[PDB]
Amino acid sequence: KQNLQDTFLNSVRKSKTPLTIFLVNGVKLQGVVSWFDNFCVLLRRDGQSQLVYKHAISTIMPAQPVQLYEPSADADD
Amino acid sequence: QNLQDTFLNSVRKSKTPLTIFLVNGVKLQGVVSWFDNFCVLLRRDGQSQLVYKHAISTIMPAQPVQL
Amino acid sequence: QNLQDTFLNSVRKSKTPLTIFLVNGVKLQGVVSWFDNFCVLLRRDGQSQLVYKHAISTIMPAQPVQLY
Amino acid sequence: NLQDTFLNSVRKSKTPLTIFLVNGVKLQGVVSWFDNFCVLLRRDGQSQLVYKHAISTIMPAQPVQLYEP
Amino acid sequence: KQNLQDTFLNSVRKSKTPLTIFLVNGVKLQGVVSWFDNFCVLLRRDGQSQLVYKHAISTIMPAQPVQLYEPSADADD
Amino acid sequence: QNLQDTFLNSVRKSKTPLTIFLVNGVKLQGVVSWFDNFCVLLRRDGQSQLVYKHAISTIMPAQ
Repeated sequence: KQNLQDTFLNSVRKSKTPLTIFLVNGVKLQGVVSWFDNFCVLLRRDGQSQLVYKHAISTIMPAQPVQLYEPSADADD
Repeated sequence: QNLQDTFLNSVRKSKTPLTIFLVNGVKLQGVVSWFDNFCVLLRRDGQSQLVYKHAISTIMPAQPVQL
Repeated sequence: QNLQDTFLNSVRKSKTPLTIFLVNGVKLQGVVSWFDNFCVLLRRDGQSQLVYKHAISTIMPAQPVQLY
Repeated sequence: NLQDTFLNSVRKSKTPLTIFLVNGVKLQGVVSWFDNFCVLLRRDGQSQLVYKHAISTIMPAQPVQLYEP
Repeated sequence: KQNLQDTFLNSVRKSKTPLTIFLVNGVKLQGVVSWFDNFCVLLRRDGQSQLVYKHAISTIMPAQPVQLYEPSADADD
Repeated sequence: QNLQDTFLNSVRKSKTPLTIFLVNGVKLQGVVSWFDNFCVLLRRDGQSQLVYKHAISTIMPAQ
């Protein structure tokens, strides 16, 4: 159904998992994903939410393991 | 409507002061006065410059908004 | 016209002296004489220079431009 | 294609990889999932979404076997 | 007819104008454009030809003034 | 056909050694054994490496 990005982003948003965003320029932002579309992610931190462009993000690391139902390495996609 | 349009229209309609963080580590301050698919018009101290969305990494409003 | 087209066509038709700030911090000065989907022709006096917009951070006019 | 064959191969084989990013930092782990824009790198109990647009190279620790046209 | 990029590249190719291609990472390439497509430019320097990707190009500087037939500032393009 | 396809197929068919310059300054050497729309497969000394075109600045062949 959903791809890898939508599954990952919807999962960490529905579970409100604390995250760490590693921007390509080395800046690190923390918070939770409250909303995302095709080009950006809305990061909520305390009461302040900031828009982060996907094109500026390198990695998104959850603070705790998150259930993504990743495909098994025994069969194809 | 999506998140980016809602966010940008909100911070525009509300004259919200914000901080544009660029991918090169440069910070910009001002108010978004106009935006399209690829850029935004940031006004500060009466001077408005064209900022390209691929140069923007984050947009942080000084006062939060909602939707 | 959209924001980008209105801004670029106005500083072009008006020959507004500009300062293009690149993503690598390099500053370019001149006047836009032509632009398309990806590039911008920056000419300062007798010299031409094709500037790719993906390398542009911000464009700041030397004088405030009335865009309407 | 090449990218899909390579990524599927190192995924199904769970090959230990080293992902070099454009900003120079090095990532170690196994690719468990990938789409058109991102790659899911698993190391220990950690899962890290990595965007393809920020990757420079992907090199496997052990040699990979691919069938080319 | 042609847009700015196609006019610029075809002109410096047809006239074999010596160029200085500035990359985003600060390094400067010199030579003559012998061929180009939507994403790449083949720069020739002596008898060496190297593929230059447009996504790494910041500016392109011709060594001499080049005729481009730019639009007049008095009318709309 | 297109320049990039012609250039890449040429150095692949002839197995010409080349130097891949990345946008972060790193230099890679090897032979292109396979490529698609977004990546190339650079092989050197039996080790194959998936290189993303969007990270490449220039490709200079040795010959």
